[PDB]
Amino acid sequence: ARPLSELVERGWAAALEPVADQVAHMGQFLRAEIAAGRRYLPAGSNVLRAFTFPFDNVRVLIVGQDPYPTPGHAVGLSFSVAPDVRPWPRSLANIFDEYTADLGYPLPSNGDLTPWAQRGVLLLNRVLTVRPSNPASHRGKGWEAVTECAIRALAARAAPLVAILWGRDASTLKPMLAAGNCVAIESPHPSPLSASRGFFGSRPFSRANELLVGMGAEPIDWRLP
Ligand SMILES: O=c1[nH]cc(F)c(=O)[nH]1
Ligand SMILES: [Cl-]
Repeated sequence: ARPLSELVERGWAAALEPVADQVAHMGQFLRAEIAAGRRYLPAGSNVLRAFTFPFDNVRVLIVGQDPYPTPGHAVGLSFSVAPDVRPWPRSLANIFDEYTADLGYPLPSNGDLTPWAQRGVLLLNRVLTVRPSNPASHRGKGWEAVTECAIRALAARAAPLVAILWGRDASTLKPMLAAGNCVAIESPHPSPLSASRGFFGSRPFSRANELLVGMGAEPIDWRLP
């Protein structure tokens, strides 16, 4: 029970100012969900976690759909799990197969993507909560304006940005991001169902670095332990 500035990093609090009202609304929605006896993921204190790393250092945004639907998996950073979670969700296993294929680094030891978030990657979902076992259950309930505002804010900075958009809902952001300082990469989602359609082979990590370097920005260090 805090205002924006307390929920997110200082730069993000400034960026998300237009949606402070909407964030408060979403808190009221989630309260109502609990009152009704429906659950949501991730934990309340993690819902805005992706915005707890500096808005200024963001260079890449990875965007997915909505949080993992299995309790114990979603932690407020898209695609990430806690470092003691295994087996990994299949989407993450597929992401890590593409990581090794693209970059040649060893398979990660765990599924925690916190290093990426600490290095300038925004790990966003288009929708920031979900009911358990019910993927896409909070689509259309008010998060989209919040995540739109985030993206537009990033795209408005006088800095290079690369977006990696995984799946259909993320793909909706592409036109928003398209001024000349912003470059979006789009592919099918890494989940098993969709990955065969073009996630594998997409080389998003090396491509995003080629793009950053070509715009004069530092590349991302993608290495995971
Ligand atoms: O954070 C997420 N986990 C799983 C997904 F499939 C997705 O889109 N985002
Ligand atoms: Cl529920």
